[PDB]
Amino acid sequence: MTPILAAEALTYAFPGGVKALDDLSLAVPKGESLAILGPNGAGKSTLLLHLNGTLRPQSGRVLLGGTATGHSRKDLTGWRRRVGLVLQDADDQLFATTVFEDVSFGPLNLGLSEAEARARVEEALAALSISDLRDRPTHMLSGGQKRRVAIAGAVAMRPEVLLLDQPTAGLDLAGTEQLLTLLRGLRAAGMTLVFSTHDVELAAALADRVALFRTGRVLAEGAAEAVLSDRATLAKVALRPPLVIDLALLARDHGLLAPEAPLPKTRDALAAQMAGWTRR
Amino acid sequence: MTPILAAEALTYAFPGGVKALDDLSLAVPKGESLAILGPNGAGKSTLLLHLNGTLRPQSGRVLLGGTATGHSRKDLTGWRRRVGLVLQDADDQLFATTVFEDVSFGPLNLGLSEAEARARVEEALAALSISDLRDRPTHMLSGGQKRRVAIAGAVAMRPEVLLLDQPTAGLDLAGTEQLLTLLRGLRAAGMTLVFSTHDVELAAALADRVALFRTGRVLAEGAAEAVLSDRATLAKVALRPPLVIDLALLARDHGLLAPEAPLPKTRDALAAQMAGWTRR
Ligand SMILES: Nc1ncnc2c1ncn2[C@@H]1O[C@H](COP(=O)(O)OP(=O)(O)CP(=O)(O)O)[C@@H](O)[C@H]1O
Ligand SMILES: Nc1ncnc2c1ncn2[C@@H]1O[C@H](COP(=O)(O)OP(=O)(O)CP(=O)(O)O)[C@@H](O)[C@H]1O
Ligand SMILES: [Mg+2]
Ligand SMILES: [Mg+2]
Repeated sequence: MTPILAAEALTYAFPGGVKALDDLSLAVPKGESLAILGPNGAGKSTLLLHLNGTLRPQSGRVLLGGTATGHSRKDLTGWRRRVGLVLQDADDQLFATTVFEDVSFGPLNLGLSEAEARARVEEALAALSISDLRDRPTHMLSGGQKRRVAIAGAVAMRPEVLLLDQPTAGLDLAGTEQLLTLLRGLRAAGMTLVFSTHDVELAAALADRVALFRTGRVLAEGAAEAVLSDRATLAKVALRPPLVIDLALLARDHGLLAPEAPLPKTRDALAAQMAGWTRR
Repeated sequence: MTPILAAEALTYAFPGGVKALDDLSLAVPKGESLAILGPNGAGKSTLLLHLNGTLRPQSGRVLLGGTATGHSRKDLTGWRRRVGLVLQDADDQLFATTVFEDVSFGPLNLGLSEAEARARVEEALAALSISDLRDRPTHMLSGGQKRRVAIAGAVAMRPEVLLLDQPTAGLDLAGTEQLLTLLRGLRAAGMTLVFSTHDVELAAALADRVALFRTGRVLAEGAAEAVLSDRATLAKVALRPPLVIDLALLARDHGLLAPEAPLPKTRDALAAQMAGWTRR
């Protein structure tokens, strides 16, 4: 059970000297969904860019399938086929073409025939509800529409690992729920997911494991439920628990539960508890 | 007349023909905080770009202080000084220079002294905890840091009206709380706020009024608590009440809230009410 991806002791400063990763290590079990959380500037984006080989560290290394990645053209090509990335700014990921052309580029560049590439593209467009935008120039789109196009282009590649940098920023509710359904489906099909987010509710909905970043290091890592219900540890990266868990931890302290009972984590669970409560 | 801004019957299609605003009317009372919500592509950004005179409609008009604006160079300059806009994409708003210089340009272009400009810059940077980035090149920043710099540049100009296009996208929790504090202070000083967002919790925390956009038109507008608790109307733009408000409504359903008090509209407010609950 070697992880599919492992960051080992990554240290990276940008040209110009700004330090971004400081001895960062993080292992990603195959088939898991890993949420990465932490403050602006903690190094989440830079870490994702190391995991698909966009950036190379000054020290440390990334392992893919248990082996050090290698830095050749064939190496990097194989690496990027296996590990896809949806950038934080979707506009940076788009080409000056129509939506269909944009999403087609990847599968075609994979040396796929016209037919298998076509099927990939059509399914990706449908999965993100942008089929009707196929002939739209990518610049003639709203921010949330652009986000869908960028995600569709990545998913059309069917990578072994999908990295997403703040995938739901700017998405409307319908789009967020549709993306959740898609990502759950891809995971069920065996895909590994790593996503940065400031949405702790998204982490709660999608992650098996959670890593908290601060100042270029992993401050804490564990199963999603254990980390997301830990008020003191989350506070060290200036986060609160997901709202229902937040309140429900408060309820447990206040003596509203049992005691002996499990913590309500859903709206439904909390609603059921409320019927046994009154005002003082 | 009385509202500080009024969109009257705005119709706009982009070059190339994509329709964006469809006979849209929206009035903004001076001093209010207005949230604009609605699906990706609904026309939220396009409307904001009409309100500060960036885009000119094919039909309809914008009134500023009850007066039709006009489109001369000097009309536009005066309009933009009175109505600032934080763009949806921070990179579109940042100059290729240091953070301090970027934020200083607005005040300096207003004809203020270097001493006044300096004070405005330092106040804006400190409000969003980025004083220590003053000499950082704006490209050498994370997405959330860039968001803070763009907001700082707009608030340093101290406009009559501040428009914010999805200002918390990519922002961490601390940044969001600091933005709320900043915006509350600016409004107390008399500033009018209009913000587009997909974060309905932000709307709950910050808005006096909420407008719901659908396919280029205002579907509904009203007092924030009324709109954000209106399950039926929210469903028409594929929204639900914010989780805090859902839980507050749920609490009221079980009589756990103030006979007649306004709903808790923030996590802290909901948590406070919890202190007064006991088991049956
Ligand atoms: N530069 C551009 N050229 C052409 N059409 C554009 C455009 N920018 C946006 N559009 C189109 O104009 C309409 C309104 O887009 P707008 O960006 O105002 O929506 P919005 O701000 O509500 C969406 P989002 O929440 O996704 O940011 C949509 O149909 C969109 O595809
Ligand atoms: N292109 C660039 N050049 C130089 N420094 C950069 C940079 N992009 C980011 N940085 C810096 O690198 C560090 C890590 O930033 P990174 O963008 O990886 O973090 P992050 O993704 O956790 C933040 P966010 O939540 O704001 O998107 C910060 O100190 C940031 O200012
Ligand atoms: Mg980032
Ligand atoms: Mg927009």
